[PDB]
Amino acid sequence: VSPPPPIADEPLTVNTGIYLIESYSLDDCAETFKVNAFLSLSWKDRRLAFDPVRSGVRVKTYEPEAIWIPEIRFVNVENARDADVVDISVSPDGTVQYLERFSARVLSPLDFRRYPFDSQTLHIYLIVRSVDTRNIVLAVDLEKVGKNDDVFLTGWDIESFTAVVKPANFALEDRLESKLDYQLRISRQYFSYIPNIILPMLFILFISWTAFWSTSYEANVTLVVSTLIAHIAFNILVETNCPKTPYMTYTGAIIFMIYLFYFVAVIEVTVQHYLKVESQPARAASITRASRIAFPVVFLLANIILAFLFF
Amino acid sequence: VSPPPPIADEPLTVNTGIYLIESYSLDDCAETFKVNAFLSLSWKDRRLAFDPVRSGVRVKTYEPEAIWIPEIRFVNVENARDADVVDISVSPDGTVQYLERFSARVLSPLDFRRYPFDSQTLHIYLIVRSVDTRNIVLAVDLEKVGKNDDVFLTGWDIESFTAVVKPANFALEDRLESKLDYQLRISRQYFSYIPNIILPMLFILFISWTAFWSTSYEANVTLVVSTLIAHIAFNILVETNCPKTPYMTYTGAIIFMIYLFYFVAVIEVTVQHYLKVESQPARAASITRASRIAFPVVFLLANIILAFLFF
Amino acid sequence: VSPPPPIADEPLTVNTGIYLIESYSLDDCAETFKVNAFLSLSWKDRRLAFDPVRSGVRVKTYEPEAIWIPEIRFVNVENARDADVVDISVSPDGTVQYLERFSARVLSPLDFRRYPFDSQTLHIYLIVRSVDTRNIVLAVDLEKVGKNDDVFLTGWDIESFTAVVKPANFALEDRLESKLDYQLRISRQYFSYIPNIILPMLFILFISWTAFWSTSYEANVTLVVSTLIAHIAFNILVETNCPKTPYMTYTGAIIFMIYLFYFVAVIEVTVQHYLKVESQPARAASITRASRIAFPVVFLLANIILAFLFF
Amino acid sequence: VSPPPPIADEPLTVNTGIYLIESYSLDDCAETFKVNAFLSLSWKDRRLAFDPVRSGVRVKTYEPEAIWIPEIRFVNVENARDADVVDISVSPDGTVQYLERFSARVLSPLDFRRYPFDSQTLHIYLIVRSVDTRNIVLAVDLEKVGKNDDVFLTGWDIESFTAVVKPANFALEDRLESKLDYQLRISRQYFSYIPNIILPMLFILFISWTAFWSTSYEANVTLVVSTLIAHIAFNILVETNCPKTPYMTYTGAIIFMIYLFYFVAVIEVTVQHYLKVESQPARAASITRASRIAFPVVFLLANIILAFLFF
Amino acid sequence: VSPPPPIADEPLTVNTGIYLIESYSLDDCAETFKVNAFLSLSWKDRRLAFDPVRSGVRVKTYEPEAIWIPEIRFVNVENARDADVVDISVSPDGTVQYLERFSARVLSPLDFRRYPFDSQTLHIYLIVRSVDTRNIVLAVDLEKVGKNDDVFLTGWDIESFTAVVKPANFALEDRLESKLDYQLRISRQYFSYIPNIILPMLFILFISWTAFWSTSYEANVTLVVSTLIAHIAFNILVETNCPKTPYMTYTGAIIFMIYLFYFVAVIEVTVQHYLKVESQPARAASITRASRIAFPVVFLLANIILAFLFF
Ligand SMILES: CCC[C@@H](C)C1(CC)C(=O)NC(=S)NC1=O
Ligand SMILES: CCCCCCCCCCCC
Ligand SMILES: [Cl-]
Ligand SMILES: [Cl-]
Ligand SMILES: [Cl-]
Ligand SMILES: [Cl-]
Ligand SMILES: [Cl-]
Repeated sequence: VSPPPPIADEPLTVNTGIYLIESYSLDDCAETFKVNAFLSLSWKDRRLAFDPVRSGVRVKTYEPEAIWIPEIRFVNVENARDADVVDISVSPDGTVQYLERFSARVLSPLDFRRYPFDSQTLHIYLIVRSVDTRNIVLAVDLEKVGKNDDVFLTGWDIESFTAVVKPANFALEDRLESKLDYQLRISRQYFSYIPNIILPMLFILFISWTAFWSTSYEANVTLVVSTLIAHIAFNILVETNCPKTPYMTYTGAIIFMIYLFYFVAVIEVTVQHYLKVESQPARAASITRASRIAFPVVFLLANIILAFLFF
Repeated sequence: VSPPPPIADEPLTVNTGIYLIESYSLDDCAETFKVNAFLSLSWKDRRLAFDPVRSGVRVKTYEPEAIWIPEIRFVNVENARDADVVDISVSPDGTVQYLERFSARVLSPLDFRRYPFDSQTLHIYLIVRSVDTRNIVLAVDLEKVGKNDDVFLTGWDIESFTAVVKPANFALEDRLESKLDYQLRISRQYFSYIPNIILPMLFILFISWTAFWSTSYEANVTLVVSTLIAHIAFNILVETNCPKTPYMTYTGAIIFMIYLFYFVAVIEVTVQHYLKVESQPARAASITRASRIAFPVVFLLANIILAFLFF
Repeated sequence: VSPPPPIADEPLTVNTGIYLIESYSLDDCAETFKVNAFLSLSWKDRRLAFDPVRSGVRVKTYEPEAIWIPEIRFVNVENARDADVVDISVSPDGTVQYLERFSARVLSPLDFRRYPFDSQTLHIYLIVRSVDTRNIVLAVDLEKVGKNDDVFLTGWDIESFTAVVKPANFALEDRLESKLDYQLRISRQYFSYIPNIILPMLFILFISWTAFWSTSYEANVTLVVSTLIAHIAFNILVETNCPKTPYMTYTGAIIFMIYLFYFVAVIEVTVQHYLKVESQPARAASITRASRIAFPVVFLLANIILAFLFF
Repeated sequence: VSPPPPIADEPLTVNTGIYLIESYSLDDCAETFKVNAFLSLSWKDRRLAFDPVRSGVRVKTYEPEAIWIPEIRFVNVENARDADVVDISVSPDGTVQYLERFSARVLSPLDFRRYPFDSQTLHIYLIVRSVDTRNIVLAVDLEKVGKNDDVFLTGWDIESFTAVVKPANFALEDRLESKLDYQLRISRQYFSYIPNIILPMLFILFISWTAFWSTSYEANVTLVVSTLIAHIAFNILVETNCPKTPYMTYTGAIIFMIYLFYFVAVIEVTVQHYLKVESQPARAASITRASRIAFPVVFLLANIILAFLFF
Repeated sequence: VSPPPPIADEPLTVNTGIYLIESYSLDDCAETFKVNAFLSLSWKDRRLAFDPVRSGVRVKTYEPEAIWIPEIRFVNVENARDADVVDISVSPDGTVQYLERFSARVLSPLDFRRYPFDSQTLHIYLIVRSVDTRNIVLAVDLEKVGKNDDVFLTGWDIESFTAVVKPANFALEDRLESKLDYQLRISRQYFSYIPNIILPMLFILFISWTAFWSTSYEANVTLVVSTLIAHIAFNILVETNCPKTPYMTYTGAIIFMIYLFYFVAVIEVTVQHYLKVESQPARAASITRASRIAFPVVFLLANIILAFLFF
């Protein structure tokens, strides 16, 4: 139980691969996702080499304790992987074929700027710290990287499970460290978003705009203010349950603009009344009449500006 | 501790059986359910065979470490099953009778399209990866598949516990994998749904429709808008608190239609007043009178269309 | 480590016992209660017999690994018991005296039909699967059953901790299984219930009835509708946090009836106004005057009907 | 190994103590608190006694496996303590000095009757079950009982960590049990309660009382009812998140009283209008004028009665 | 497995270092943060020293069980560290180079007085208890104290990861303790705070101030009270979810002042009406006109006072 010696002065290349079995619990708030997968490792340890003629066997099976296995760890895991060795197979030349089944809650940041049209790239970082005896470098076996066809994330389109084939080798505390990036690309499945979140919220803003075809200040205060309460209550109903993102989101910008529209509508309603009370019903009625077109138009344009601005 | 050798080139047939002891924690949000059950495994290892005359014993009991046991794993489990071996029995011919008790949170998707009248089929996938020495294939022992009569899920009718007898054998990473599906069929209990969710939500809506027997715009704005707030508060009140399904549900469609009805009712109330203010009380009163029948009728039909459309 | 042999063809009687140390985490939603307790087990393994003269000890203490212990398991536990062996003592005859401190989240259904006046019987099921060598049957040593006086459940009166002395012996997967029932009887502590839940909700409904001493439709719409919003907001404030029980509860029936009363009150208010607007202030005022008595009376009787109906 | 033998017929006295290192996660709802602390155990085992002259060492260090250690357990812990042995030191006379570092979630009831001015006594119960060979009794070593100066609980003043020096020795299942009570006294930091909870809630109440300087029934219904909604919404905003305490709290009594005041205020507003409509504006105006003083006075007195009643 | 002996009467110096790999789950409510990092320990054990000539090896690798490793523990961790030894290397002189990978939820208080402009210093306390044989003192190896560049906390600026080089040596339960302070500095990066929390909350407040350009008491009651409900509902929407901080926060002071402004605005509205009803429309209109400037000015100044007062 010591690393295999180098033929020359070459480092030990370990052939990695992750095959996704199950993907679940994608926590948008915590920026985590639980994955249940296979981990395939391969390296050549000539100390384990055998003659298939003399041995009379094609490949020999070993116990993890019996042979030297590289210390492969994950970088962005919450709690260390629940490892279960499935099989260890040494071919006659000494090439070890290691396979384990694991499950891990992965920490991977998410960008909600383009939400709910957002797409995400989920990372799984593999790492190996080079020993005293020799240096270890990770490699990707593209045949052993993939995902089950049943692999799902509710509300997401699982685009691809790939791996940046070139490791990021670097020095950490006077030792070499070889890091591999495994990427899971997903795009949001948002059709229910329009009837469930946008349209209802829109009718609410629209009900406020009916105050442009009314002269009763009592009815108009009730119109714009009550729809504001209705809007806040509606947003309480839908609400994401995630702490505010430090950055400004697309949906967040629209919501901000909606609060601004309720404020401006109150200004109009207030002005309309003050002009009417200050015996200027020419200006009072003209503003109201303008707003009837101004509010829907400006809203429509301001959303076009934002949509363009974010996408 | 190596697989039993084949008589000829035949694969190892492992006879399974899952007997449900307890079923609990069905998370509609997470699409999981925890299950407490028995796992019965059986295979013939002639290396372990004996003469009952010479041995003087009926059946010999072994420790898991002592004999070769196939690596049976579950496909759709969150964290690897809490396994406890109950008994291992080897009959004189070498037939191993393995039984373990386990508990695992099983990831199984749910279809809420027909909610709350929905029925679900819960999957438990058994799998075995074929070794170098020989190929392993799973089989179902229908005598050892069942469930306790005490097995319950609050709010569900546990219909059946059945098993797809024919395994799905396939190749994965150059090795054969035999997969079995165990189905748990459940149907929802929607007794309380009508008085707890549907009826109060309908009363709130009907309160809005009373604005068709009134000419006071102040009282009418108050009627349709306040019921809208009441409706949103009532929906906050029900609190399913499951993130919106990406897809459109039956209940979700009705709710959408309800938001639309509140909007249209505001249009009517607004129009009624504008016609009355624009000295056309013939059209004003006629629309209000029409709506008195139009709103209940269109609602009734639109729900019939949906009910039919979803069921 | 094999069962003790029978003198004649008698089964092994494992005398049991459960002594509650702590009881906590009663989750009404999950139908679970966490219990921290002692487990007392006794059987005769004559293979362990000794002469105290030759031994020099009147009783010998053993490690769990050293001797044969029955495989006792709990039926309705979420995750396998957190077992800690306190003591194993053998008397000269070979009578084993086992004691273990365990803690487990027990799954036991709850009947909320009579809530908040409901009483519950929480179950803890002990089981043992009979082996090939000999059959095992469980018994209750009534002296080693009981509960600490400090044992509490906030908001419940812990009535008793008793055992169904006669085990339920049955056949499961061709083997005998002996099951014991441990019952924990509890009754709820309502009383905060009247000032915290009923009266404030009851006041809100009476505030709606003040619309029977008013003729202003604007003030009456505001009265009955605003109290409806107040009622929903109040129920959001109290709310149980449990998903709807599939069955109709007593409290749930009252709440349903309250929603119905808000609807009927809106009908009255609407009718009163329509009669007054259709120049029939004789009928308008008579209905309002009737309601003044009708609403409180019908409510009082309808609650009496329900109280009687549920209890 | 086996307990030390008694010199005469005396029981083994175990001197126990621990200094709180960290205290965190005080869950008011669950009546639990996580504590991270030291556990110091001491007893004399003359079998381990040595001559410091012959040995040439002052104190010998042992491994837990090597010597006999008493089975000390905690009575009120959720899941069994996370024990880590720091040091075992045996003095020449045979006095063992055991010290472990542990962390455990402790179940200890809380009395919210005087909330938010409440003070609490948190219990940690130590226990030891006496063996067959000899009886074990617990003692407190006051030098080894303490709490870190850094030990904090957010929103609590950590007063004293003391221990009831005299154990509660009792018989349980025919064996002696010695129990020590360690108490953690804390007082609540209620400063932010006045500006955050009591004053905004009261401003809301007073806004309702402005209806005593108004004659408009429409404006008065709006005043008292809308402030009621505002009050419920405000209470939803502040809300503790803890299930209802079965008993009546001080804050709970005030809140009850507030709901009663909103009801009575609606009675006044209703009466005032009915008298005014019944052409009796002498009585109408007199009641309103009375209330202007009656409501603030009765409130002030009723709170004095309660404050006195609870404290 | 006993501490190395001192050359003279010197204590054993253990050179420490913590390298942050991942930082996640910063719970503002619980005052915790999970950290995934490296722990580098170094000391000289001359009992392990060797001749590189005779041995033919530069550095020898040992198993944790084989050699003596100091009992290093963390002070402020929730649950015992998830330790995994990466490498143990002994140089010819006997200098041990220990490296492990750990993950732990660290309890570290937070000061929200200056929230959301607040900055925090996160502590990680290393400790070692001095043994009987010799005294142990901790040291910082500044070369082995860093953080990964990828290390992130969403909504925070990870400024630095430093260590107080001089340990805090003290006596605890008659033994010497050496404690090291590793402090992580983070400044809250909450850009989105103004458009997401402040701006909408202010629009809501200003809507109330429009009641200064109106004489309709019905419309004015509706203005100030409804905006107050809107404000509470808005605050329910943006709710932090953390229990009230015992102390007064900056944001909390502003919110308090906002509740006070809604109260004063109701006083004005009430007074304005009473003066108008008591035939004094000179004073009524003058106060309303004053308020138009008084309310915005006093608000602006009062916020300047607070901003200055807190920062
Ligand atoms: C004319 C008073 C209407 C009133 C009940 C009003 C709207 C101003 C409403 O409709 N809803 C709510 S939640 N608050 C209010 O004050
Ligand atoms: C008219 C004001 C409506 C108030 C709605 C409040 C909803 C709060 C829900 C909070 C759930 C925890
Ligand atoms: Cl890991
Ligand atoms: Cl599994
Ligand atoms: Cl169990
Ligand atoms: Cl314990
Ligand atoms: Cl630690």
